[PDB]
Amino acid sequence: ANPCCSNPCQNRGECMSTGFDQYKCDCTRTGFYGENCTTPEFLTRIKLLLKPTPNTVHYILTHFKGVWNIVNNIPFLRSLIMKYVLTSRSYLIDSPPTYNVHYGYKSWEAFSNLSYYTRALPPVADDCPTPMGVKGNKELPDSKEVLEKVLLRREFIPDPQGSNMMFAFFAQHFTHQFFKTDHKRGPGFTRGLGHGVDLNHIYGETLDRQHKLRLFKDGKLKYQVIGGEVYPPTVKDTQVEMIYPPHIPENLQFAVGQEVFGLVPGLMMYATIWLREHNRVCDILKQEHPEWGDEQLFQTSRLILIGETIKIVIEDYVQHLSGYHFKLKFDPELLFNQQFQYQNRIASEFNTLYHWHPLLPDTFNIEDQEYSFKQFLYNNSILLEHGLTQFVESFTRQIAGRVAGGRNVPIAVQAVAKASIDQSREMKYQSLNEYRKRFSLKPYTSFEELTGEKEMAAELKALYSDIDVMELYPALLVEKPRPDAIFGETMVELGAPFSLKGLMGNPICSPQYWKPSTFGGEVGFKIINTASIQSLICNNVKGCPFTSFNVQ
Amino acid sequence: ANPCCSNPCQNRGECMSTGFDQYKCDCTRTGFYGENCTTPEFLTRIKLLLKPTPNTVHYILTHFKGVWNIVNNIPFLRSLIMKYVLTSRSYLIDSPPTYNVHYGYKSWEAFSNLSYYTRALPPVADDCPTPMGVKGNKELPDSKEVLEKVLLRREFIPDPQGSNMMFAFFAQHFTHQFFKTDHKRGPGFTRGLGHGVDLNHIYGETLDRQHKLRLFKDGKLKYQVIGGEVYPPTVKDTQVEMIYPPHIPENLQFAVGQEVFGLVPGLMMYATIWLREHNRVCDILKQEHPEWGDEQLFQTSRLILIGETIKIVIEDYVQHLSGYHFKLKFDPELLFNQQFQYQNRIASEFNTLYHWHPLLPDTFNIEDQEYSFKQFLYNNSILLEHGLTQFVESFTRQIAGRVAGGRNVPIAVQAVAKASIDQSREMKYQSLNEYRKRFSLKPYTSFEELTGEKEMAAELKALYSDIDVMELYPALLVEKPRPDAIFGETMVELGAPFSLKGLMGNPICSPQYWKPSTFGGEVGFKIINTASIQSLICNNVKGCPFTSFNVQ
Ligand code: HEM
Ligand code: HEM
Ligand SMILES: *[C@@H]1O[C@H](CO)[C@@H](O[C@@H]2O[C@H](CO)[C@@H](O)[C@H](O)[C@H]2NC(C)=O)[C@H](O)[C@H]1NC(C)=O
Ligand SMILES: *[C@@H]1O[C@H](CO)[C@@H](O[C@@H]2O[C@H](CO)[C@@H](O)[C@H](O)[C@H]2NC(C)=O)[C@H](O)[C@H]1NC(C)=O
Ligand SMILES: CC(C)COc1c(Cl)cc2c(c1Cl)O[C@@H](C(F)(F)F)C(C(=O)O)=C2
Ligand SMILES: CC(C)COc1c(Cl)cc2c(c1Cl)O[C@@H](C(F)(F)F)C(C(=O)O)=C2
Ligand SMILES: CCCCCCCCO[C@@H]1O[C@H](CO)[C@@H](O)[C@H](O)[C@H]1O
Ligand SMILES: *[C@@H]1O[C@H](CO)[C@@H](O)[C@H](O)[C@H]1NC(C)=O
Ligand SMILES: *[C@@H]1O[C@H](CO)[C@@H](O)[C@H](O)[C@H]1NC(C)=O
Repeated sequence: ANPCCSNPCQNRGECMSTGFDQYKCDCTRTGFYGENCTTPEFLTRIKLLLKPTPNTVHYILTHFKGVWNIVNNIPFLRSLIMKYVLTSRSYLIDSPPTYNVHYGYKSWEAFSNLSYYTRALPPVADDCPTPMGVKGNKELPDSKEVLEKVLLRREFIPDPQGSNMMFAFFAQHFTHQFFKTDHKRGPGFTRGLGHGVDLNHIYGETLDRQHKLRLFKDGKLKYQVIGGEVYPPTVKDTQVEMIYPPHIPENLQFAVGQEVFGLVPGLMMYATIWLREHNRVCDILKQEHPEWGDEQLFQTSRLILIGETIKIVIEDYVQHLSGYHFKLKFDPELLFNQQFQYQNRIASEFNTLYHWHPLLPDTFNIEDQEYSFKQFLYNNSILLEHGLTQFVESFTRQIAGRVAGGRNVPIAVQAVAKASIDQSREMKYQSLNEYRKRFSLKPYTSFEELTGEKEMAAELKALYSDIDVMELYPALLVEKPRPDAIFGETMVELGAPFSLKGLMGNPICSPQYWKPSTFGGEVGFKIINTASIQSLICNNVKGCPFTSFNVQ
Repeated sequence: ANPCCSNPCQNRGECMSTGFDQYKCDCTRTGFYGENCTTPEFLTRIKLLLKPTPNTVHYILTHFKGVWNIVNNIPFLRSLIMKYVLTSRSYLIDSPPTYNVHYGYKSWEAFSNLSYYTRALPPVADDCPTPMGVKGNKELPDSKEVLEKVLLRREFIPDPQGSNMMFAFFAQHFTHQFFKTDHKRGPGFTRGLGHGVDLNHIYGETLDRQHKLRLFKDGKLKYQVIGGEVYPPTVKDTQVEMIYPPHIPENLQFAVGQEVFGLVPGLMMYATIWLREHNRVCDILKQEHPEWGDEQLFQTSRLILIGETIKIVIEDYVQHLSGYHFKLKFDPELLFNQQFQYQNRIASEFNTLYHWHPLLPDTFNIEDQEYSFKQFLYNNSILLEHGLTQFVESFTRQIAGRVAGGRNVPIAVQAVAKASIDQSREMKYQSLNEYRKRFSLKPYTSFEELTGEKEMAAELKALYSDIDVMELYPALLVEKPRPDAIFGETMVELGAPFSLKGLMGNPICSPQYWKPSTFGGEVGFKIINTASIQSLICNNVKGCPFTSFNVQ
């Protein structure tokens, strides 16, 4: 009965009920006017005629390698291009943030309460006749049916971009500092109150936890030595809370910032590497600053490791995921003459789209061995047995799975894919197509257009009946990929805005933070500005093994 | 010890030790270079020649009323001037914030921990030889001596700008939503985690307190009716905690957003007015929106009151306080094509400069009664006896004290004035002249330049010896006022940047919030954009008594 249930306002206009069964669209600064904000203003008409499609842009960015080679070596051109991607991407995000799972209208509660994930689109009102608003049936199709018919792996589909397991575990490790759903509260709530790249997954969310992880000598984090190699310390040494099944022996209960990182040896690999990187940066800072005390060594190192992280995420991780020949750049100076909000609130939909469980192989391959899921999970003896070097060498060789294209979620994790479907519904997400318009994409007109084939498309039609009723999460995993690419259109177009805002929103990117003295001088500043996935592994893993995010 | 103890880096350069006995300045984006950032850039030399002093500017803005009359009646110019004041003042504030009482260098802890007040200048480090760095004696002069010789009132000195008790109590009430020192932790800590104009003093800091204060019908706040007049509910009725001495009867224990507001009838006056205003806007929104539930009516009203609050503070309060003939304007649209961070962190120094107790008279005059402090404190009987209409009429007629100029702190509050001095020192504040530099002011070269007279200057010179050792807080209350002004230069030049950033940094001012739909349509939007202290009183106080921030 809520008259805004049909989601009638278009082009980012805001709907508001003006009576028990009438509505009004606020078209302020949409660039359109009219009842539904669909009548464009002159300048908008021109802008929309000169805007190429995302797929048009993807082609140009993934072809003409010789030209981009030249462009990449003309700094002012490279800077101009990257400046434009940063600002044009980021305008797609609401900042300061607006809606959440409980608020489909702006409120001081939705603004102020940091425990919520925010919402790119408001939730469908409780009193709407259907789950998606007014379209479709009274109930969405059975999530188990959806799961089994179009999401579950039959045969492993390797990523055509050649993403490796160093990449898969990096994505998991990196994102789990800002994806930390509070299950005590509900799926639309977070325990990552920093809402960004604060490295709480290394240092801990709270000061108490951080202080138990710290050595209070030379700015360092506690560690232990086992077989001559540096690993994180134990729960017994540090007294910090971790999630471990009851049978894990005390000596293998490792303590790190993130409480769930001891449950996957690939996560524990990165926790070790970064802890190692933190202590290494303390030694460099102490060399430069014998006057400095423990506190400042610790704090400055943390700032540097945050910079290293954003640097690597942009120039290696996103570089690889995008497939672009254009050389992406981490340079905060790009935004200083530009309008940008140095803040971020993590979006629920960003959490949802980052569920890339199809990346996971059917087995994990370290040296001679091939480990099943049951063997791999909660099992840090494997890390100790093989060591980091072999972990890196092995995971650099092992191909990850393709994410879009359908039917490639491993069964070992099928409950996690079911919960993604079920919790999107619980949180009253709007439909795939509503989210496509939200990020200026053309709605799909059929399931065949979505999938780019006929079989999964036909199964989806039998379940959903109407393309307008298709759900975001399953669409992302079933969408037609770009040519020989890991993702489809929707993943990139919603993902790129959330991601870059979170990276460039950090306070260290603000002009008052982004200078040498923030990071202990030019030596500290250089560490950020020369950081790479290769150098991270080379400085902290014995024998400086080669590494990359793609299978070589 | 620390080589940065002498504050060597000028012009906002940042100082960093580079060894036990050496420093380096980071001159990044200061407009200067050289060892101490004192060598101006070509472009910088030009601006320093063309830039007039704040006093030259103050004269212009407070004279030529005929010329201002015309400017004020030309929308585009008025807007253009107000745009410039906003942007030019806001660039004085670090945003994202930087330092706090425990961190004199940037750290994630000082960024992320919302329980600190931030700092416009870092603290003087613990190992410095003197309180101010290196200058002065090993101890600052006895605070009691400073207080007695130059701060305490002999004879009430009236504000020549004619500020009244309506103004004085608006200031206390408004500011006490964001100045809420957490004495459990210490003077450098706040309970006002919203760090701005969130109206927690009406609605409560925590969800639990808000809920106790809410009626849960039609978006309203609980109230009671005494003698046909609306007042806040009691502690007993709502179980919300208030600070009252034990002898206060239960029927006078009023429960409002801010726990300390029962301490003064003047605060409770405004608490009643604003409670009435919230419930008034609920009625307005209920009329327009019969479809709406209690949550939305409550949330939407709060966003309108925050709007009303910012409107009145700029166009009534700051207008009066500035003494300007130019007509200031609350218009978020002014910043949309400018660079501006929609966030704020409340500074310790802003709290310190806002200790305007010289405003208080020796007795509070209502109707025909002259109440002493003892009689007035924690005495809501006074409010119920006289009523709101009489309070407004009385407080409108009673003049407040001048703040700068010296010797006007009421003796009844001397322990508060001594504390401001003692806490500044505990928080390791830099000197008056450092703060002047920080805010583009010329350092004072004698106590006579500071005071504009000889007697207090000489008292001050015997106590402090060096002008460079002089403290911020006492200086503000002894400073030579502008001609017939309530304040001296330093108060305005530090206070304006902090004030306007807090106002405009609110998210309701951001592009995506500032549209009709946020406030329930044009009718609610209109409530913000026509608000005034007069209309606040007229809509909510019986008989629509005339009011103003100045004596008639
Ligand atoms: C390596 C084996 C992995 C296992 C066993 C695993 C398993 C899980 C589990 C059990 C959950 C919690 C589900 C729930 O409580 O509803 C989860 C959530 C999640 N997974 Fe994975 N996952 C793996 C790898 C990955 C990878 C490579 C990614 C790629 C980024 C990823 C992304 C996510 C995200 C973003 C969440 C939401 C977490 C939160 O919000 O707290 N996972 N996964
Ligand atoms: C009406 C009579 C007033 C009394 C009895 C009074 C008394 C006090 C006291 C006792 C404190 C210390 C609070 C504490 O340490 O917990 C204080 C602080 C303060 N006063 Fe007043 N004051 C009055 C009026 C005003 C006025 C008119 C202003 C002008 C804005 C003002 C501004 C402040 C500020 C900004 C603080 C610091 C608050 C904090 O850090 O939480 N006061 N006052
Ligand atoms: C942020 O929002 C959540 C949801 O309203 C608040 O959590 C609830 O608080 C109430 C009352 O204090 C409890 O009865 C609920 O059980 C809480 N949880 C949930 C899931 O409803 C939370 O307190 C808010 N946080 C802040 C800091 O205001
Ligand atoms: C912000 O900083 C303060 C001060 O460091 C923290 O307050 C202290 O917390 C510890 C517990 O970890 C106590 O032992 C102290 O007594 C606390 N108070 C003070 C005044 O030191 C506070 O925990 C921090 N807040 C956050 C969110 O980290
Ligand atoms: C979570 C995933 C989707 C994010 O990883 C990506 C991917 Cl896969 C693509 C782009 C992107 C990011 Cl961040 O951001 C930008 C880029 F690469 F140019 F910076 C972009 C563009 O075309 O503007 C495309
Ligand atoms: C906390 C107190 C000090 C704030 O009250 C003031 C005062 Cl007293 C003066 C100005 C000011 C504010 Cl806010 O801000 C601006 C104004 F008036 F133009 F908006 C200003 C200017 O010259 O730019 C001067
Ligand atoms: C009483 C009108 C003249 C004011 C003179 C102020 C000089 C400071 O005198 C001080 O006054 C304080 C408050 O009364 C007392 O507590 C101190 O004992 C006294 O030294
Ligand atoms: C874990 O791996 C180690 C080393 O291979 C070994 O103790 C055991 O086979 C594994 N445990 C489980 C439960 O698979
Ligand atoms: C409070 O004010 C009343 C008038 O309402 C007055 O009669 C009374 O004596 C005052 N109380 C105290 C404790 O001074």
